[PDB]
Amino acid sequence: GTFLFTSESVGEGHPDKICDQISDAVLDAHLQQDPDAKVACETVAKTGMILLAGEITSRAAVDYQKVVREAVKHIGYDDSSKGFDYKTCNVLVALEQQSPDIAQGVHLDRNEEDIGAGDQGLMFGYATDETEECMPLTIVLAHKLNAKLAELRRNGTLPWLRPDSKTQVTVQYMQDRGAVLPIRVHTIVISVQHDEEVCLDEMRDALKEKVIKAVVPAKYLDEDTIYHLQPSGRFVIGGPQGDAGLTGRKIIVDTYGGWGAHGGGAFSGKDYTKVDRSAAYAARWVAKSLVKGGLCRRVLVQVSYAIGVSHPLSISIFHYGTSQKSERELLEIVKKNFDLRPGVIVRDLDLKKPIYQRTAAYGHFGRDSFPWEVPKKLKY
Ligand SMILES: C[S@@+](CC[C@H](N)C(=O)[O-])C[C@H]1O[C@@H](n2cnc3c(N)ncnc32)[C@H](O)[C@@H]1O
Ligand SMILES: O=c1oc2cc(O)ccc2s1
Repeated sequence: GTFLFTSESVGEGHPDKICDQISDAVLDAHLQQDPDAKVACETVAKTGMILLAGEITSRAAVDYQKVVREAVKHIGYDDSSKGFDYKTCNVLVALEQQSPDIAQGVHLDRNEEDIGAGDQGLMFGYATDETEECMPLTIVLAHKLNAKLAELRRNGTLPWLRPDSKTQVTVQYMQDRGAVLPIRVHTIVISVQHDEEVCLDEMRDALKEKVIKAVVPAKYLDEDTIYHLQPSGRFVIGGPQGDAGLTGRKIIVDTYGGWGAHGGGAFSGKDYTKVDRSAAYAARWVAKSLVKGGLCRRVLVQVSYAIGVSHPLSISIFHYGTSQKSERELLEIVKKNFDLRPGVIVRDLDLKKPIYQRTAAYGHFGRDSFPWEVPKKLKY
């Protein structure tokens, strides 16, 4: 009855995550001045370069050089010794206005509640009762290991740490009538960029004693737990110098770590009219409301849209057998309690607020009581 499941996470300085954070820093800069800004900002990072490419129609006056460099400074890339420096990197901008064909089909002359979806697509929401925050334990632990590395880098405990990191956690679970119960951590991988002076043995000892032990409860660790710590043996070259980064290349880290399902849409750099973000946040809100409301222990929600059409084209609820109610009854409860038009989701989840850079590392779900993490009281 037992099985293994693995999830990964990455740190703030992983090059794809740098791009997500810059794309959301650009979105927030626009929203601070123009709450109705139409933003579709992609970021690319490679050695010495941040390129912004995409489409923005906004009344805001944004200094892209300052926004980008301040985001890179926050991450910690502040010297050529680390492979990247916010003060001296190249910031290239290839931003145009939003296509007038998209604008006319989606939002021009439309009542806000009746704005069309900004694109077609499918999106999923997922929730599981295995943690209080209703997230899979594998991805929660993977994110916490990266957050711990950033904390020890920033407080000077492990001054040899650099911002680029990856983690991976494999948990052994038991099945329980469709729900899943974590038993133990089977394997942990940690890879983190480091300075040229620290030895491999010091790093491996610190990753076990100051990182893993400070994050994973001992009840999940045993003599058989496998540790792959700095498995490549050397990671001095990192950040965009070691690997090109792009916005929207960590969409599973951003969501459920392989659990549930994904429709393919990236979140970062997009305003609420892009249902890839707003409907995915609403779908998480629905899933978490069903679990916290005691209707099921685990649930997958699918929604889909057509460009220019406000209402979803389809809504589906899958409860893995963890509810006494049928999936059709859960679907009727969802339809009676939620309005998944983007122009209504924006009001319910306050999606014009400039809080998006905060979502762009450590996952968009299970953290900080964001509006989509506060369950809705269901009437039925
Ligand atoms: C291994 S690289 C991807 C493959 C790479 N583009 C290549 O040319 O082979 C992917 C991610 O792994 C991490 N990474 C980079 N250099 C690494 C190293 N020496 N050891 C371990 N992980 C590393 C970084 O987080 C990087 O973004
Ligand atoms: O410190 C952290 O705590 C959590 C909790 C989560 O549920 C997900 C991600 C993180 S990163």
